[PDB]
Amino acid sequence: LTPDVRNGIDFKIADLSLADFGRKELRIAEHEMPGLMSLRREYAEVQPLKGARISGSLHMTVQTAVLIETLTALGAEVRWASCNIFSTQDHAAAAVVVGPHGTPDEPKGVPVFAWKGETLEEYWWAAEQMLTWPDPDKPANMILDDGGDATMLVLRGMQYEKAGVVPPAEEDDPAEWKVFLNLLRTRFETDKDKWTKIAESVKGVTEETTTGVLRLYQFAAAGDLAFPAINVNDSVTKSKFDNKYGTRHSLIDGINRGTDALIGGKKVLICGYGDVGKGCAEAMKGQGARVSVTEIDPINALQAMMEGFDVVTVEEAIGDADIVVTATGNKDIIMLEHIKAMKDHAILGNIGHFDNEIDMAGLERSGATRVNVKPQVDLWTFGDTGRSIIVLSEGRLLNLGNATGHPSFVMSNSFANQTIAQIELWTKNDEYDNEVYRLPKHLDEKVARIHVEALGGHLTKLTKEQAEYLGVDVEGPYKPDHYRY
Amino acid sequence: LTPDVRNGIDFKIADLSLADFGRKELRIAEHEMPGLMSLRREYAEVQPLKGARISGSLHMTVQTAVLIETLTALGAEVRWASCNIFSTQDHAAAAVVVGPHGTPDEPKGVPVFAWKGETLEEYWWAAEQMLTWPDPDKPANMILDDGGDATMLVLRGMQYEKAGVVPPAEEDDPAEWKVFLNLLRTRFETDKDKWTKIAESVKGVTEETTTGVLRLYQFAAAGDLAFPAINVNDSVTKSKFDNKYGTRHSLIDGINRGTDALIGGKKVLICGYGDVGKGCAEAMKGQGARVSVTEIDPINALQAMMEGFDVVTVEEAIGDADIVVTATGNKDIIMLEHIKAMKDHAILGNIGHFDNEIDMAGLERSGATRVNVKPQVDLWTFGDTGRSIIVLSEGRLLNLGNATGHPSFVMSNSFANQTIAQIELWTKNDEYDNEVYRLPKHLDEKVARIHVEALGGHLTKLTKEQAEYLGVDVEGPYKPDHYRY
Amino acid sequence: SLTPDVRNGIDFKIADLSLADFGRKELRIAEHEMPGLMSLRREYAEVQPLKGARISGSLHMTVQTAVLIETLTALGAEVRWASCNIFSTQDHAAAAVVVGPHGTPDEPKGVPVFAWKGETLEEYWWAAEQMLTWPDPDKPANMILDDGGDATMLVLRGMQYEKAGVVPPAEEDDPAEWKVFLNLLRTRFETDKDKWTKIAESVKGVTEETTTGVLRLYQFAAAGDLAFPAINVNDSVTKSKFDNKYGTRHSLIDGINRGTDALIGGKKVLICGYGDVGKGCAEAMKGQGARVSVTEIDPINALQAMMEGFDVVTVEEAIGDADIVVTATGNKDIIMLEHIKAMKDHAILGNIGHFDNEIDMAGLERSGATRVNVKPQVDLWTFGDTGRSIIVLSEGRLLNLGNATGHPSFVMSNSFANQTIAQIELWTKNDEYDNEVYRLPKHLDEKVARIHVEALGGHLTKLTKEQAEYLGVDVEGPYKPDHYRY
Amino acid sequence: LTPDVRNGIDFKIADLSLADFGRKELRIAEHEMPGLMSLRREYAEVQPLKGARISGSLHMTVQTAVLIETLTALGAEVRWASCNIFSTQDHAAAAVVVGPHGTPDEPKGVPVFAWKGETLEEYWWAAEQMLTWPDPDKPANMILDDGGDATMLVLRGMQYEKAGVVPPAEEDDPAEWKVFLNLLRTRFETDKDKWTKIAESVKGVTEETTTGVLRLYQFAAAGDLAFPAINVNDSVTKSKFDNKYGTRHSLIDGINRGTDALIGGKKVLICGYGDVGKGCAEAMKGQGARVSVTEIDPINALQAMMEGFDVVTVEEAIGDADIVVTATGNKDIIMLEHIKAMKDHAILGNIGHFDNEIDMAGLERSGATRVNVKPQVDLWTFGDTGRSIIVLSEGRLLNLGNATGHPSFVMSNSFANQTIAQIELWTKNDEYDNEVYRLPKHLDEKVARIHVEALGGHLTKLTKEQAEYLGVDVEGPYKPDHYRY
Ligand SMILES: NC(=O)c1ccc[n+]([C@@H]2O[C@H](COP(=O)([O-])OP(=O)(O)OC[C@H]3O[C@@H](n4cnc5c(N)ncnc54)[C@H](O)[C@@H]3O)[C@@H](O)[C@H]2O)c1
Ligand SMILES: NC(=O)c1ccc[n+]([C@@H]2O[C@H](COP(=O)([O-])OP(=O)(O)OC[C@H]3O[C@@H](n4cnc5c(N)ncnc54)[C@H](O)[C@@H]3O)[C@@H](O)[C@H]2O)c1
Repeated sequence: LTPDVRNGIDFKIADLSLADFGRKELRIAEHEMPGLMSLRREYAEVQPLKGARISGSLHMTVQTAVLIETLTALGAEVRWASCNIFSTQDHAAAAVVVGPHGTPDEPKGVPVFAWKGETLEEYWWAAEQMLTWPDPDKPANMILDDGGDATMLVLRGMQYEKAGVVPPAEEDDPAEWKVFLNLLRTRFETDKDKWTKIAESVKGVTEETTTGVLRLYQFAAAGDLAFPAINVNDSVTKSKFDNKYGTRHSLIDGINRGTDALIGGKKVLICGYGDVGKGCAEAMKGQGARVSVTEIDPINALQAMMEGFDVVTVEEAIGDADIVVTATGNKDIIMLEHIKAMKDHAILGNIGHFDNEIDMAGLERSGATRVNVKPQVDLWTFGDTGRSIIVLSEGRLLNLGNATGHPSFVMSNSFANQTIAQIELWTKNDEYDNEVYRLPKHLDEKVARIHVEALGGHLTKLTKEQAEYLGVDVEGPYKPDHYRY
Repeated sequence: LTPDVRNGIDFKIADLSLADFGRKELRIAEHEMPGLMSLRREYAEVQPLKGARISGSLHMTVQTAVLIETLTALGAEVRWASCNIFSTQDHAAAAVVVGPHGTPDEPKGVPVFAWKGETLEEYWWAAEQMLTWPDPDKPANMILDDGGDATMLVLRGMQYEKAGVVPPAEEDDPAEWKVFLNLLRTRFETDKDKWTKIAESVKGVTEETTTGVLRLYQFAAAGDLAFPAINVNDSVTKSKFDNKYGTRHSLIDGINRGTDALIGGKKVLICGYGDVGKGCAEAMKGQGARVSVTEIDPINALQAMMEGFDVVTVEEAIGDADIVVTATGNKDIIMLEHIKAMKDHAILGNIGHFDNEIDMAGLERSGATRVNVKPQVDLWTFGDTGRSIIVLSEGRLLNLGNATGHPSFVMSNSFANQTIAQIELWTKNDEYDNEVYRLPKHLDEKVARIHVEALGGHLTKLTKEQAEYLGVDVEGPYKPDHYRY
Repeated sequence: SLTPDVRNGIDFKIADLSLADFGRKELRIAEHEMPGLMSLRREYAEVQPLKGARISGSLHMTVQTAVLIETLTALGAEVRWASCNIFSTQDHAAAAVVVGPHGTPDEPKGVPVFAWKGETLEEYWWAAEQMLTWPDPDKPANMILDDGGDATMLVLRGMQYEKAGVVPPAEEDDPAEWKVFLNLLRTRFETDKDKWTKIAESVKGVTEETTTGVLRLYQFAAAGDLAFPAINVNDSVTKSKFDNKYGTRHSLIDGINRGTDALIGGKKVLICGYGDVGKGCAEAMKGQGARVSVTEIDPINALQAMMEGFDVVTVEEAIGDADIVVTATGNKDIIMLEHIKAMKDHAILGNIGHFDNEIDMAGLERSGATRVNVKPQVDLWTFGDTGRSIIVLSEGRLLNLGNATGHPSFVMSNSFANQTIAQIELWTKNDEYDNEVYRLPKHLDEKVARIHVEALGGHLTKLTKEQAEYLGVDVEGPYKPDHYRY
Repeated sequence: LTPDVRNGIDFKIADLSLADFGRKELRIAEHEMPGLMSLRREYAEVQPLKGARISGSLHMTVQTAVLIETLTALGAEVRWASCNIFSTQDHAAAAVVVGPHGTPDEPKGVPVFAWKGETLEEYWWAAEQMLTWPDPDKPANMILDDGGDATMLVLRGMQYEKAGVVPPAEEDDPAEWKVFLNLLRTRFETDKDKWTKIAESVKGVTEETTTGVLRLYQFAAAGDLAFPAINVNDSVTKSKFDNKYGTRHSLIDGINRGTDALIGGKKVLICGYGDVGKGCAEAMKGQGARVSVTEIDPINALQAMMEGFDVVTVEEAIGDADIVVTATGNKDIIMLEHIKAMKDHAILGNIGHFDNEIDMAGLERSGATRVNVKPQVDLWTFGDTGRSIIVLSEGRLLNLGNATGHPSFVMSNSFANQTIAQIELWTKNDEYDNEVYRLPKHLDEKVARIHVEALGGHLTKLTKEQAEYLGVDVEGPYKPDHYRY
């Protein structure tokens, strides 16, 4: 694996001739992304990001394209990789590399290292390409991360440099841990302070997802978070909309492309009843399913029951579930003993961030046979029972891998939050300690207001007398810091 | 255009080498179509359809492939074509020509003339193939229709022969009407009684949708119904299930693939509140759209309202609609006036059985400029306003054009009913006069019973005093003839 | 001895006539919510289509019924009225009907009414005979307006025993209402001999409002026993697809909220039956956050319950887990004593069918379980052997009208428009009807539906000349074939 | 007005003979209130509240009665008054004064000063009764508040005492403001530090509603909150269940009792989209209504739109609404002006905490005539238009004025949180300063867990390795502090 170069842009993607079809959907997506457009207009002259060099780990989709060309429209230089092996949309990747005014032959866009259907080896390769800038004296000075793989690579790789050695891996280290480490080990043979120099260059990380943000909270508590981080996941306009309303749209997209299995009349098991779970269950309900949920949190559980859902354990429900979805951000939800209890031709998929919510490592060692139906749809048969399980996306996130992820309108919230967070960490950089921060409420409202307008919502303006009575400014913020919406 | 023959089988399709992919999904499909699988088992011995030569005009999909292969398992010969130029699933076309035990080099299935993306001319050519059996002495003897296109062809065809002329088409007749006429006319040159003979030979037609059944009721009212017809659309297990629940599923699949636009938050306009309209609104609603309905029938109108929908006219509503779907079975729902009024990048599609629900002819002659984004998605632009519209499937049923149609489990009801009507008309032709029939309630109940059973429902059994209180047999039909479900 | 009251020439038996002014206020509000009936008063005001009609009505004595009663009188008809349930009467509504739009309690101008909330079985049948029995033996009732067939049954059985020349004895183990019904007939026979025979001869037609009563008319007609014409009012599309469904969706949870104040959200709800009423039931409970399961004997209804997100289960497997149990079948013997004894502590048990035989009320009353009345129509039963108590609504009689008010005015507007349309048809075109069971014609259902679309603010599209041609329909309707199921 | 006494207990209630009906519904409520019931068992022997003298201002309902008897079962002494003029359940007041073991003759319960249909004069007299403990050396040491009127009475009272003047009222002050001061000024003529000594005696207040809480925030802000407060409202188990799921149940109850107008098919207008408004909107949706929402907060607005609801202004939507419901906790939502614009027989009510969301004061001055239909249902007519409006509960909260408020199972959450806040503020009292606190997550989850098992919900237990993965204890808390559920 070696990068390609064309008119001064280095990259690796499926197919550069997909740019026209890429660019077509870019423009449509832009009508569906008023958050990002409004920010381009608000920030064109200002150039808030001049001097920013952004390293991005984020699903290389159409919506991430519009995100990228917003970031560059505010002065940033970017380099990009997907944060999932299947989530790349090749046509969006190509329009990124070509740019709005370039061609396949003479691309005038940004470096992108991503294509749909990476191996774990090429993924980690593309991840290192995105963090590695041409001139050794101006490395990445900023990170846009989703999952924390960009962040994790930087900080473990500094830890290994500062310790002196990149460690061995045993056996029951995941196949990815090997690959991950393999990358850093070889890197060390030739380069003794690569990551350390990146880590002091980087002003901040902004992190998109619940999981990445969890990893962030564990670096801060170790003492190992080297630069500030905005938790973008926990914008109100991120979680309460993307995680939930995004998934309500995209779960069922993922399952329809995978399987064309009817949803109505079916027993559907959702594991997890957070924002993602709530989105899944709502979607399944709307479609006529008989939805049951799992949960470890008594509160989240009380909500599911108040929404008409049984609250049940995997063990109790698994043998009779027609569709099983894991949505927990946790590992070990569907183990092999579960998969063997499942019914013939039941569907099994994961919509959390990682491929370990489902025992894929166990299923591959089990003596089941895999028959590939088509991209990202696999049919697994146990010979002892005769029963087959349809597995979506090798247990990686079915929505981004079997479909196209959330809709443009949803990501317009998420990526508008992401843009803002980068501006703030870049322009107001000494205003931050080495901690996880969340955006101010005024800015959450800013973003919400763009989409209410875009949708045709008519807001009531508080009178002077009304805002004295509520103790708030007419123009926001409207709620206490602990308001949960 | 001429047939391909390979191993004694004529056919014309996209690509024969897709038979294994088709086969895999067909086999998956059999696990989701207990209705068809169960009639295969019941009637394997009997071979109820021996001597049948069935010409089938029905969307060449995986679910049809399973119907087709149900009929051949019961001893019928078939010749097949799609009832729509975009509806064919080519991997399934391949699967049926190859057969369950053939390969592409040695195919062992049946004649299929169908591919996704036919032209009108090719559509009519394909259809003639399907109705024209190899042996002049052994013409088609059954028609299995969906939309009445095969029925119309035999009957206008015969009509023109008894007339000794095929009418010249008027200079402003629709493109398809000219094609249709030109096909018949070209044939009257070399074969003067082809269609009359076929019509003498055909013992029955089974009709699967509302539009087509209308046309039967029109041939009958004219005295021009030359054979018995079973109205399969209006089996309870068909209309109340396929038309409603099918659409609830396949509509948003159609939209997610064609456009990937967020439904939640959007103003959705659904023209028509028949079963298909009911299904669309249910679908949109569950997904968070703000749904308004149009209707001409105050009964269906009041139902919408009672379901939480504004009942509005296209004129008052079109300006505001983010997504516009026609679901009427009628022509001229959305004229060029209406399209020129839609907001920028609004979406327009038709899920009714033909493409005159939208004014595609007016849109094609308008002067607007077309840009194909990808198959079955076109962005139309008007110079005088600068507004562009996303048109799905060129006004053709969008669930099948832009997606896969209804799921297997749904189609199992419809096709079990079609299978049953085929058997009835074939084995008992004498019991039927030249009229349009519906199947007895007890058969509808049979099909229902199989699917409840498949999903895990537990039916209650009437005691003897109960059954006598209700005036019904414990097993027997359970509801009066006028019962509306 | 129960005897009627007479004030100002108007005989009646009701709770309290001082309730008229209240009743009247609510009736007036109710007219705003019943455009169906209101438009019918307007359209038929000078044609007086019901002059000479003497209508005996057996239908819940509610605010909505009162508006129907006065629609019929606005149109020339005379009436005598009883409720078709011992708990369904709204006493202030009863009051206002006897008083009239312009009467007072001391100077009543209304019509005869025999109904109060909390009747006994014997009072119910007495009230029923009072309603059926017009003042002049030479001017008997000539029309029946029925809900559940009790009037029609009283007459048709009443005549069939006369002829038989005697009224049977009842068995040790006959239902208590049967012994009562029989004792009424047998007692009148000792004095009168052709009372019901002459009445059944006088009646020009019956209009039946509900599913249960229509089964009974099908069962009279099949036996050669239907002796005047019938219109099945239930199977108007505007009736069944609207009242039975959307109506029950309103009034089911009303009944439960009044009866119990139990949170519906998070609870397991067993709905027996998935006809239009079961569908209304499950809809209503689903939207309140309930965990809904359904029982059914019919695979079509059952396949719909499943496609709507509901398990289809037997009472046997379901009963131990359900927090609220609602019967909605039209059938007998749905929740037996073994079933009730299996219910969890303080689960709620309700019937929303037309008769109380859906729940084993006789069985439970002879079980040995102790009864404590909580309040009007909420009773708490205790089994000594398990220590479990169950909350029984309306002593097993329809719970929406027993524990609440029934369906809203807007919903009844549709049903009552249809019945009013039927009465007029059967009265003025009596000639063309045979002694069969009839349904209204589509254009009339459409008429009803249109008033209500109009009232609600909805805009109907009008077919062009080409669309109507293309569909083979007149522009002005009817819009659908005869078998169309909506 | 002077209180009654009987067997040592002073009270002013409607009718003591209602105690039997009172007590039967109490025992049924207890089966619907596992939170309260688990706290009676947990804390029976520990007697945590001994020495607590709790002044209760909260809706005198069946549910509040099971709360009270939990408090007394835990050692507290209490005096009670309702916090709304119509919300008292006369028979719950009775069973409370009688106790489980007394008779109407010899009551063995607690002091209550509450009945349905108090005048403003009577409401305030009763609040003072409730706060004025019989021994001067043992005044109130605890307040349990809903709406902040008890808190207001105590801290304004004291403030006027420290200033030597209860300030003369202005000729057209809100009628309620005049009654407030008349009560103070009159006590002040004879008692110059009644409230000062009461404020110095109260160790803390536990506040139950969003609106009470607001006021608490405006005491702290001014430096005037002279004891610790607990925000009970903002336990997850309170706001996300009571405000939301409570209202979903009770809104429609109050409407059905008051009016028995069909909800399906009607245009409903919900002002405000917080927890209450989401509750209302949810409820009206399920019943079939064509619901529109008003809002000032774009985040809340974007939720309503994602949820199938137009966001609109009163002005735009008022002439067309069938049912208008304000859920804002703000003032001046519906003015006389909007009221005059309402359609004939439109229904109008308020479900926020005070009456002034609707311009009641201006309605009464308008020249509209009031006809009382029955308790809490009034018909108002404008002679100049001839149109009438049904106003519910004189614009006081309609669920508790026209019905019975939230059901037992919902209030089991609120009142378990309340009982816990009372234990904590009382037993661990020194650990608290004169600020507004919120209970710790682990306590919320504790309350949630009781109700989930009561409902038959089966929680999943995290493995050691699962807990370690998430960095949480197997027994919780499971979420960070900013988690919004
Ligand atoms: N695409 C699919 O997967 C699928 C499935 C089933 C049926 N269909 C096709 O769907 C169409 C509708 O079928 P259906 O079973 O719902 O029919 P339907 O007869 O049940 O309802 C169509 C409704 O549209 C209303 N309508 C007619 N003209 C109108 C106008 N100008 N404006 C607004 N409303 C109008 C009618 O009153 C009618 O109720 C038919 O062509 C049918 O063949 C498609
Ligand atoms: N309370 C009301 O306001 C109200 C309103 C309308 C009708 N009703 C009454 O409700 C009843 C139902 O009316 P409907 O129109 O829904 O009837 P329906 O005939 O449309 O449905 C009743 C259902 O009960 C099912 N059933 C029969 N026996 C069964 C059993 N043992 N277990 C489970 N299901 C069984 C049948 O399959 C049927 O579909 C009738 O008695 C009618 O008079 C009451």
